[PDB]
Amino acid sequence: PVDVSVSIFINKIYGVNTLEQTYKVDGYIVAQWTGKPRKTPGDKPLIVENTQIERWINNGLWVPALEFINVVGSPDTGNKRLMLFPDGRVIYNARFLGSFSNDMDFRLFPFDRQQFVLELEPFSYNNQQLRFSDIQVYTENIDNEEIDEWWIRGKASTHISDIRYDHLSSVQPNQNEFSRITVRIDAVRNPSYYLWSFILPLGLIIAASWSVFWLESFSERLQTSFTLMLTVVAYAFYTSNILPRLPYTTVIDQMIIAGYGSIFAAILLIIFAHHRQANGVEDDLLIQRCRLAFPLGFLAIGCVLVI
Amino acid sequence: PVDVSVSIFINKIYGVNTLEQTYKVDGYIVAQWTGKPRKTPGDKPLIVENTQIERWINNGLWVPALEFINVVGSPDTGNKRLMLFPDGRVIYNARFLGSFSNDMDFRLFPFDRQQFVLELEPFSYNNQQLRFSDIQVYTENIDNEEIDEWWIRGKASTHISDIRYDHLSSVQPNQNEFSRITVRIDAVRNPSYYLWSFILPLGLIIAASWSVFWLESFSERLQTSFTLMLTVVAYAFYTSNILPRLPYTTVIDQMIIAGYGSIFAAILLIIFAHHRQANGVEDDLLIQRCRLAFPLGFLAIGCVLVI
Amino acid sequence: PVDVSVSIFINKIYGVNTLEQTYKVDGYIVAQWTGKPRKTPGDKPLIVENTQIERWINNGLWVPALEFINVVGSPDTGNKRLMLFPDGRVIYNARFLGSFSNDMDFRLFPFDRQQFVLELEPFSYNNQQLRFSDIQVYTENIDNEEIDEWWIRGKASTHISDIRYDHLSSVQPNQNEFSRITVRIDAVRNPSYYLWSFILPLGLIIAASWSVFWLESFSERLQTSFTLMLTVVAYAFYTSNILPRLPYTTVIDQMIIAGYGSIFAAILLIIFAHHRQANGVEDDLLIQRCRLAFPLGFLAIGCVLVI
Amino acid sequence: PVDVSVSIFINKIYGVNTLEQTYKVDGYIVAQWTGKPRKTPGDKPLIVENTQIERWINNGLWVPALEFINVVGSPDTGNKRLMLFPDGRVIYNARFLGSFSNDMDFRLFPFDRQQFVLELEPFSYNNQQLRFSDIQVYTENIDNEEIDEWWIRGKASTHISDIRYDHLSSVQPNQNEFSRITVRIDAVRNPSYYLWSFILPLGLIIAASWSVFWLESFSERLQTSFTLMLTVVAYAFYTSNILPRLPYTTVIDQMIIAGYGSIFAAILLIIFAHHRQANGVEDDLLIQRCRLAFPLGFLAIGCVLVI
Amino acid sequence: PVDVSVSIFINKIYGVNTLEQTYKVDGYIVAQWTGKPRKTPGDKPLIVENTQIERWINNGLWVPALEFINVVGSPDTGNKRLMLFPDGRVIYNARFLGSFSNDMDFRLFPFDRQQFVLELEPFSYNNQQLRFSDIQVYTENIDNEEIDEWWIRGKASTHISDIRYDHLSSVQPNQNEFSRITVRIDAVRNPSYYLWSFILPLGLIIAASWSVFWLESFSERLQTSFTLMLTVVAYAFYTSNILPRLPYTTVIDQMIIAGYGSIFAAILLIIFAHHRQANGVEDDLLIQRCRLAFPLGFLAIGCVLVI
Ligand SMILES: CCCCCCCC/C=C/CCCCCCCC(=O)O[C@H](COC(=O)CCCCCCCCCCCCCCC)COP(=O)([O-])OCC[N+](C)(C)C
Ligand SMILES: CCCCCCCC/C=C/CCCCCCCC(=O)O[C@H](COC(=O)CCCCCCCCCCCCCCC)COP(=O)([O-])OCC[N+](C)(C)C
Ligand SMILES: CCCCCCCC/C=C/CCCCCCCC(=O)O[C@H](COC(=O)CCCCCCCCCCCCCCC)COP(=O)([O-])OCC[N+](C)(C)C
Ligand SMILES: CCCCCCCC/C=C/CCCCCCCC(=O)O[C@H](COC(=O)CCCCCCCCCCCCCCC)COP(=O)([O-])OCC[N+](C)(C)C
Ligand SMILES: CCCCCCCC/C=C/CCCCCCCC(=O)O[C@H](COC(=O)CCCCCCCCCCCCCCC)COP(=O)([O-])OCC[N+](C)(C)C
Repeated sequence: PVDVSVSIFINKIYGVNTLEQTYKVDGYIVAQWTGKPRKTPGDKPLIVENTQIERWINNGLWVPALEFINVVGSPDTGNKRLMLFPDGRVIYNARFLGSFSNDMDFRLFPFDRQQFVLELEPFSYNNQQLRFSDIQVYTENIDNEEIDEWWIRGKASTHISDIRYDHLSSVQPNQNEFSRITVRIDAVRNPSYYLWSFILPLGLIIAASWSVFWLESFSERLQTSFTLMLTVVAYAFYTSNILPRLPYTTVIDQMIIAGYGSIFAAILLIIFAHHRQANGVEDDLLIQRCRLAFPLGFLAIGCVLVI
Repeated sequence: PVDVSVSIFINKIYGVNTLEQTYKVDGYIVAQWTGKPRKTPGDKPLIVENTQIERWINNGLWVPALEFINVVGSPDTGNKRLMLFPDGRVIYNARFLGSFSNDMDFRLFPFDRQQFVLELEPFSYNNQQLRFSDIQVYTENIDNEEIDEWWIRGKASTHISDIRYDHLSSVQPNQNEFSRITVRIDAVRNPSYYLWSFILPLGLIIAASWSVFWLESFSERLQTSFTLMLTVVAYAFYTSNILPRLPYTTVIDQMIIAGYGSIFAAILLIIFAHHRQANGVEDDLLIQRCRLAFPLGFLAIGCVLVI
Repeated sequence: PVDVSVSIFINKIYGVNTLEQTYKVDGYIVAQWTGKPRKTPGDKPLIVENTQIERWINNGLWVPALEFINVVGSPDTGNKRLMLFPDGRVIYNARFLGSFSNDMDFRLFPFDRQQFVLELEPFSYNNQQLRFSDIQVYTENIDNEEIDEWWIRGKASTHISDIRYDHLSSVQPNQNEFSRITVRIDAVRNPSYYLWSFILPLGLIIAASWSVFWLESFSERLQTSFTLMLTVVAYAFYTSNILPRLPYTTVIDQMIIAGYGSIFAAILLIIFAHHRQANGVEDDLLIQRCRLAFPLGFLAIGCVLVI
Repeated sequence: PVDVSVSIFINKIYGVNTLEQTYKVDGYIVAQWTGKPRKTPGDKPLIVENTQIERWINNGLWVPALEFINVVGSPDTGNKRLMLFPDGRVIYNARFLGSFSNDMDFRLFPFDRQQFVLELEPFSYNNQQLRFSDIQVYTENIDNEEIDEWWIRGKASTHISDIRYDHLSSVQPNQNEFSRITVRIDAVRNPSYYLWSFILPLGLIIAASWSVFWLESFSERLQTSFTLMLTVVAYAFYTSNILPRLPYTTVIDQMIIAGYGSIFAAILLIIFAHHRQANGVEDDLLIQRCRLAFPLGFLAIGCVLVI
Repeated sequence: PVDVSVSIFINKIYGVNTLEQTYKVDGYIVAQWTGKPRKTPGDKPLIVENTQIERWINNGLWVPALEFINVVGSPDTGNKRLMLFPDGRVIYNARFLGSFSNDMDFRLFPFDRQQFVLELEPFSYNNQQLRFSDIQVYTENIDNEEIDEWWIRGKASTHISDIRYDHLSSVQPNQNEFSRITVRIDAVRNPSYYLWSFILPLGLIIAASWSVFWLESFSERLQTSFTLMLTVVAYAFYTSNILPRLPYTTVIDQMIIAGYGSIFAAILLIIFAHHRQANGVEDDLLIQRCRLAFPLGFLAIGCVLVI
């Protein structure tokens, strides 16, 4: 088996798409193996560029096709090259921009914690013909500053395993294990924008909703509650335009439904305080002691729901 | 006729587009047939990569072109390879990302139930020259968890038939049947997001609409009803931005029109209760017993409309 | 001149873009002509695939380039093939996905009636070297059901004409007529969604606008009219987001302006009924008999504008 | 120097992008020059198609590369051909779809007046080796009707000049002038949609804003003014979604700010009329004679700002 | 080492994408080095076009591959050419359209100040085989007028350095320094649109918010404050649709939160002025002297926050 040493340079990770669960990684890949000795011009190593590589492969040079398992489509390969040494050492360096995929969980949306996975595997050669020796990952370009949307936490985590394919038992007996490289990069979201523009004014709106029981009349309370309901609907749409599409409810979504429930509970208490009459003229004040109890009860419900 | 055995691996199904009725499938395809015996280097099977295949076809190798019937455009073929055995067995493995199409019914939108169809057919050879032996479909990567937008229900369903083309009777008599493979994958939508963010607050708004007959005056009722109408219009737009474009009304759309009808019926009852006067000063209370009857009548109408 | 017989199969028509006046057609094209006799392997006809065709053209095979006149850009040609008969008959079958263009009129938007045109012409050969014999169009896949956005009315309409180009008189005297094939497919829009979600609640809002003259006071009337004006602006935006961009006003647009005019006329009548005072205290009731006349006058104006 | 005669056929101009200042032109280009005499099959001129041209250039045929100077990227070249005459006359016809760029001024947005420029230049040959003889432009397909978004005013305007490049003085002395063709097409926007849907209801809203001084009380005036402010904000967003993104304020934008200023001036006059009290109880009517003066003053300010 | 002289012509810089931190540069690149003398046809220099260059490289011509380090993907190379002199001087001219990337800071959004960076480096040759002699940058096409979105301040700034790669110490000892060219272009945003459409009406809305303490009653104050809160939410959404997506709060965002805080502080002062009662009937005027103090305090807070 040929021992291939891979090195992956990550230049930038961006373009996270929550609906399709993809992201875009840009960088280089450097594979290195040892073949037969050869005589190059002089003694210095020989360099083959982008179109010239196909000319050398047609003449019988062995260059394996390394596949990204979780890429969507095909990577946009830029420049690529081969460096052939007279010793017999071959180095294949290429640049990619792919759209990779993973199992991404956005259920805690502003306070999220994802990891970005690249999986690499030979397209055709099992580990009796090509096994990966070692893998170094250089993520020195991606940073941790407040400008960046995602905080990359620590260096990348690497792994080399042997994936077994059970459909090859009919045609390739005893040789169906393929050598796979996995690269994981942990990342934490920047929650500052979503905490200052979305979480806080919704809390202010919900807190200002509770001050309709200071109104003296009853029709004033209902008209004010319906104005607050329109405010909560407008805020729900204001958040739901500027946020990533998801098939489940995030934290912000949980708070919008809490706002709707607060408005409807306020309307129900106003009606029940109005309806407590002997025949239609007897006023009420005992139920309206919830100017300091209903906000606390709703806050306790929310604190239970957070835990 | 040459017997070709196909195997389709489905990696992910995503990107469902309701207006154009498309979806995107990513995966592999493995065709396998038996030709003439040959002498390879050694006795081990020979492998041909991506660009090298065109070199072997020019020298006379028979590789059929398998077409996806319902693909839109042309698939984005990534890596592809041929494995040639000295026995005479040929295996063609290729990776695709296509945008397929089907007859999709979204008339029950959140509680939907679709099926994803892939149809495969030789581009040029009828079943007197190429017929499909058997087909295995491996959908082991696509899952059922709550993160996933679509719940894939059970294994895929396969079929091999003979499609007859009547336009070939002029030039190819008695040979116009083509062998076609059909693959169906049933899927159910994740209705949790649409049931918590769209169905429930609309029900709360419509339920809170009925509490305008507790208001004492008449001008208060009209101003409150118009505020509720603006709330329903804002909610209609809030849903209709965040939802898939369709040429027909879904469930959520049916509920928005029910909300408009509830507002207009409330306005009509307020006017008819106001207008019941002898000359302009006689008040009314008999018609305003619909504080507990009109909500029940509207709920009965909605329950009839669901069934 | 060589007689070429074309057959066009339409698979689906979709993706209508109103601003750029384009649409997307997917399907096949089958051209068939007769050349010189040849000796094929055996007596059976020979098949040439996608890349192999370029090899046969370099050796001197005559394959004309058929151009779509109204395509925008270049079609995304998928698989293509040549079938060469020993008789001398040649059949060229290819698959396309193009973005075609036409002169489209959306001035009656929900109740629209368009036709989709494909124009085909040889790129280089005038009718003294290549004329189109006959053309069959098979639109059997596109349907009429309620799921489909567009109702295709009847079979396609075909035509073969001779287009004359006057700029070729300087370099090609007496030979400047080119043979052109035109294919027209009539289609009617699905108006159900736009009639239930856009036309009807706007009518309900405009009808509920007229019930502000039942209010007793004057400040109540002005505040209520301004609330209705905000409702009409919100509805105008709700429609104008979910509709195709156009450089002219459609029916729905005509109704939005009718709603604005109804609100402004209501405000003008409220002011003129208020202003009819001797010095500032004399009330009015004679002008306020338009609770049953102004709606009828506006409906008559709208009925005149429809006709 | 070789004299090349160009003819440009414009098929359609569409897809104007205001932010990037681009537009899309589709059409043909026909260059024609005279070379060496040759012997073709027979005496009739010979035709070379799309892929065959590269075969003739490798054998030594001189085909210059004509570049569009202001194209963004590279044009989507469709079919192309060469017609070789035995006289020695060569005609190169090709079809393009490019995304061209210009210095576009949208500061008078609905009543705009732009011109579309195509600049053509040889990529490599200066005017001592290739100079453009004459240029005809055929814009017969683009029209003036009310369906069209842009009204093309008159025939195209053409020009042939000699552009001098000062960076070539180091390596190519006395030969750095290149022959450039410029084509200008004047166009006027269709202002009907923007005048009926955007200019007029904003004028109605601003005119209805002035009728808050007919209200008797003071709190009614403030609540009504704030409702009008919300109406103007909603209208500002309704226009600003459905309009082209620009880095400066257009006419419609000028009118939105005029509406905001009218609302704020109305609020200031209501406050100043309220505040004119001896101690807090003295009413006012002298300042409230601006029910017929403040609208006229604002209209005079707007008429000054238009001029 | 071969001395290569680069010249970069910038045609336009556009398409700035704030989320992915990219921009698009269009222009030319002219590299020039000196090789071996050769015999061309005649004595005039020879020109090689777009497809012909690959033919000359296969025969052994040395053309280095110059890479853009910060490009995303691969540039859309249009026309390219080689000019070969009999002296031995080689000139490689090519046209690119790339999507470059940089570390962009939009934290002061309308009053921004960015710089656009292009980095150029040989793909394979270290500075013992290829070092960059000098670099001229011609930005004569990009301007400073008010039509342009970005004001380019002064000429471009150039630099030539030696980047050292530490991963090459294992296979290429003592030769791992690569010659890199950096080009920086400073640019200032056009703040006029954002200052007239976004900053000023928000200031008018916030200033008009302070005039709710002129209202006499208490329920009027609360209803008016909630109407103002809905106005601020609608304005927040109106700005946040028409602005670039960012992971942090800009100036406009800071002002929206200031508006929310002003509304909530106004509500708190109205409640605290209402609540100052002995048992529920004692009115208040001492706290309501903040009709001229609370606006000044909020303005002082904002002026502190600006500094
Ligand atoms: C026997 C004594 C009983 C106690 C009564 C004492 C009264 C004190 C009551 C005080 C009510 C306190 C208000 C807090 C309600 C918040 C609800 C909430 O956030 O959940 C929201 C829905 O909430 C709703 O649907 C609204 C329904 C609220 C009904 C309560 C009104 C009670 C008045 C009756 C008084 C009648 C008086 C009688 C006079 C005749 C959802 O929360 P979420 O987690 O954000 O959603 C995410 C869900 N996923 C996505 C995770 C799946
Ligand atoms: C002889 C006795 C008669 C009984 C009267 C007794 C009163 C009790 C009345 C009570 C009214 C009950 C309110 C429920 C109305 C819901 C309607 C609804 O959802 O359908 C919606 C439209 O609805 C509308 O268009 C609004 C019109 C409503 C008119 C009713 C007012 C009656 C008042 C008169 C009282 C006058 C008093 C006289 C005083 C002088 C559409 O439903 P959808 O399915 O969601 O749409 C989908 C359609 N597709 C897409 C499937 C195609
Ligand atoms: C001498 C007797 C005169 C009769 C008066 C009797 C009163 C009865 C009056 C009754 C008024 C009836 C209301 C109907 C108005 C609808 C207008 C409409 O839709 O056209 C819309 C604009 O409409 C507007 O611009 C609004 C202006 C309306 C002005 C009328 C108020 C009259 C009050 C004065 C009373 C003063 C009382 C005096 C007290 C002192 C546009 O329609 P469209 O087709 O949808 O637009 C598409 C256009 N394209 C795209 C096709 C180009
Ligand atoms: C000594 C006598 C003085 C005369 C007072 C007589 C009163 C009569 C007053 C009558 C006021 C008339 C209202 C018309 C205002 C329109 C403003 C406008 O459109 O410009 C807009 C901004 O406008 C604003 O910013 C709003 C500020 C308006 C302030 C006026 C209130 C005066 C009340 C004080 C009375 C106090 C009474 C005292 C009681 C104690 C911008 O216009 P634009 O062109 O669309 O913007 C585009 C700009 N670019 C893009 C081109 C760059
Ligand atoms: C001991 C004496 C104490 C003094 C009281 C004297 C009263 C005078 C008070 C006057 C209040 C003055 C109003 C100005 C408030 C502006 C706040 C602001 O913009 O910051 C905003 C949040 O603001 C808020 O969250 C709203 C909270 C405001 C609370 C103040 C009400 C005090 C009433 C109590 C009176 C009770 C009376 C007692 C009767 C019983 C955020 O600002 P930003 O920079 O835009 O955000 C960007 C942040 N990043 C992105 C940079 C990170």
